[PDB]
Amino acid sequence: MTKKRVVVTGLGALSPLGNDVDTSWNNAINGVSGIGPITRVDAEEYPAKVAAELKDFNVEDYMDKKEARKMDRFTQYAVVAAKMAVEDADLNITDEIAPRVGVWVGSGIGGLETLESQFEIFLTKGPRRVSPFFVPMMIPDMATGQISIALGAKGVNSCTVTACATGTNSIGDAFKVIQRGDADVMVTGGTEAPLTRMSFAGFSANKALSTNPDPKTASRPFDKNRDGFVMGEGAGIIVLEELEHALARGAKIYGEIVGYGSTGDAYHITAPAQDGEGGARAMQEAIKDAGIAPEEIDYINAHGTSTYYNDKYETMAIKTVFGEHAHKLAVSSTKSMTGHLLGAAGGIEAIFSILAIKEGVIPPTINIQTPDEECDLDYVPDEARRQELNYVLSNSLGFGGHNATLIFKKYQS
Amino acid sequence: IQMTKKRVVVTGLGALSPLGNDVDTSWNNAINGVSGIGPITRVDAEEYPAKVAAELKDFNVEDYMDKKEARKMDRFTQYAVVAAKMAVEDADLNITDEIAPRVGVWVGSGIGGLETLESQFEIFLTKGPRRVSPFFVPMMIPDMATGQISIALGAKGVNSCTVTACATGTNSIGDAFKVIQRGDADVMVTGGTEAPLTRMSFAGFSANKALSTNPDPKTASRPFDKNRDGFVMGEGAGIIVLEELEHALARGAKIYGEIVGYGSTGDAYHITAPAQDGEGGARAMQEAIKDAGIAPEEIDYINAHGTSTYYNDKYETMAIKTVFGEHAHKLAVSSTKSMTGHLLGAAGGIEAIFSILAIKEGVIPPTINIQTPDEECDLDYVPDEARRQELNYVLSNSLGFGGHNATLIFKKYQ
Ligand SMILES: C/C=C/C/C=C/CCC(=O)[C@H]1O[C@H]1C(N)=O
Ligand SMILES: C/C=C/C/C=C/CCC(=O)[C@H]1O[C@H]1C(N)=O
Ligand SMILES: [K+]
Ligand SMILES: [K+]
Ligand SMILES: [K+]
Ligand SMILES: [K+]
Repeated sequence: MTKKRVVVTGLGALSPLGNDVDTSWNNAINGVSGIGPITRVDAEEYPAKVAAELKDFNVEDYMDKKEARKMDRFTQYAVVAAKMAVEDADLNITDEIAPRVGVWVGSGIGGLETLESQFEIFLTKGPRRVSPFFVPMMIPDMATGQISIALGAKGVNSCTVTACATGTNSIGDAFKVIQRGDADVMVTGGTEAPLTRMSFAGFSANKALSTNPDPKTASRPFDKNRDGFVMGEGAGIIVLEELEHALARGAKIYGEIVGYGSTGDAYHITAPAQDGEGGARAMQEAIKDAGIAPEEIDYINAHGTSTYYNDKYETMAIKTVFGEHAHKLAVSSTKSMTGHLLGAAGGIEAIFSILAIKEGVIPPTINIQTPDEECDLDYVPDEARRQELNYVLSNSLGFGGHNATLIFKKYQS
Repeated sequence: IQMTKKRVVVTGLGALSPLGNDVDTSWNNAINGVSGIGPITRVDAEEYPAKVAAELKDFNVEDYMDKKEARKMDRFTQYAVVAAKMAVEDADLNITDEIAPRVGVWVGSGIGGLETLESQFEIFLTKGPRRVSPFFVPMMIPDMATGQISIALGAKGVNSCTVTACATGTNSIGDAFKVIQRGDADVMVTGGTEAPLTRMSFAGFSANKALSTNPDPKTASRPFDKNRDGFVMGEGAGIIVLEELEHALARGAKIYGEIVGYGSTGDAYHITAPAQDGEGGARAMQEAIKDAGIAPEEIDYINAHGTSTYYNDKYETMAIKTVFGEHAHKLAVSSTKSMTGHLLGAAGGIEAIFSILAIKEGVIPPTINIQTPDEECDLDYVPDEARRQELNYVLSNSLGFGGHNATLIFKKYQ
């Protein structure tokens, strides 16, 4: 059998930059920051003072209150974003095509807020007052579960959990499902609602978070004075579709997914391998998968978390893979604006990568004020660039040494 | 534009289960109808309606690693690392700098480090966030089993963690199977791990009435029995080494069997309740049969999901009839959860191992504890006693919350 071509036919998102794709994207290409003071928890207890939160998100605008009450925020975001994506796709999921429409959405930690609140009930009211809905509300695969129920999607059904690589791995895995002919449509991406007491406690404890109290400068990928990531929340979901299936229904096509790379550092639980060698290998695997030369890559949407090690090592990995071309292509980290959505990062960044191609605009890295000699590539500082793009690469890396890369291409017949 | 299709064989097995702290012990107990269920000891069960569980017996992690290393791993990760090392040793696989990028790891867990989360959050509440460990986040996340296995083995290839509730172990193995099939790794260390015997897990599964409240360990787990009343929770890890065939042959590997089919569907029905008549499960079995390119009649033995809840065993029986027709009464079905309890995310891992060994050894493990026939569950559940038989194809089912259905098909290797 021949490999199927896989195109992107719908986009859905909730992010700190907007409660839909258009607003999120429009804010991104105008260098708008989604970072502000923490409100979701009490910032007094942590060295971190800022976060990238959804603004003005009222879940009841999208579903009944009683339905939302049986969903952790991570699931709420996923269901809202998935429905948005399917509506954008104008896909009618009938009984006839339901077994060929699947869902592959990941989350890095799933319903942590629900776990915390229920454990507190356990401690104060006793185990017999834990909710009958606790288990399904907490497990990370309930985003996929609830999405499939909301959509009537009966096909291949999964959830990848790979830390900060989650959103990228999930999309790549869905891509492979369609390539091998096991689904015609996959609703896929990542979702995360990690703004909780234990998440702030945990990422403070290992010094991962920026302790910069100024929301204007906290997230500054590649900057000499970067000091950690700024945590965000949301979901980025796309509809992937087999090409002939898309054409036959007159689907709109944003672009094509053509390459996916997955490697492991096998080095350390949290620290990236020296020189970003594992990330270099993942990019090389994605490039070989797409059947292109490295020079064909026009823009890299970096993982670019604003930690010391990540941005330095990702720069090294890019130089290793692209050689002289590393100084010719454009790189940017949109985490400068959205913050780090953890398991949802790969999802929103896939959306930005796809729209960069569709609209011919490279979103900038904001907040670079002090150049770092070790991070000397072209990070598209401050201002978006209008440019025709043919190929875009997006990286995600995670704890556990996960490296994941996707390559997107401008759709040509 | 060519779609690569490699053959994928099983070259190593490793396990910790309530039936033993290795594969040989677990397997020999299974074919002898031995129960791994007893009183709960891991937590104080006075405040839960459930009184029995399937725990590892005499598992001391310090027998496998230094205490200092164990203290940086949640039990779910301990089990995964120990089982994975056993699987790689069984495979006699030497991972070097040279083949490292072609060796990957795909181990799932349903919930990951829940005990760590409970203990660290109680510390947060009682002592404050400064007392939360720098190791809390990596210790808790489900993919740390894959991460720690990767680090221990030096495996640098395709790397992932599927989390699909009670389908987790089966999905993980199928996903690893597809990686090798499409040419993206030569070896995958894959399976499921779970350490769900915790205060919140017992509280949660009591609150939704999933657990059996039967206080008698002799009858608590009784899949397909008229008086079944919920599952008995267990723990452990089942890990296997999948390998591309020519690679396995080149290094002189021993081959237990071949993986040939994988089916994944969603009910799209309810967050916890299975779809009417197990229709989604039937579709997953049908997809796996199609993937394997065989007729339903070629299946000799089904290792059922068989959790001992009313609805699972009833609907799984219906699904089997739907898929196999008259052949449903000709093949053998059994649930080894009658002996192991329900290992949740690790269930598909240990059950994959039992399915593979059933083929290699030509022995079908029984369903124990069936005393009262249920008119609705009237298939051949291989009751009480193992059955010696030459098997060519075995199918293993898993189903989970979120409406996940996953099926694997294994084949005898020439
Ligand atoms: C509370 C956890 C939510 C999801 C967890 C993600 C793992 C942490 C990461 O991978 C982030 O450390 C950042 C990175 N390596 O990009
Ligand atoms: C609290 C621990 C969660 C880890 C595993 C969750 C799986 C939930 C399920 O799918 C189980 O209900 C059993 C089943 N459907 O077989
Ligand atoms: K920091
Ligand atoms: K990226
Ligand atoms: K029950
Ligand atoms: K099974």
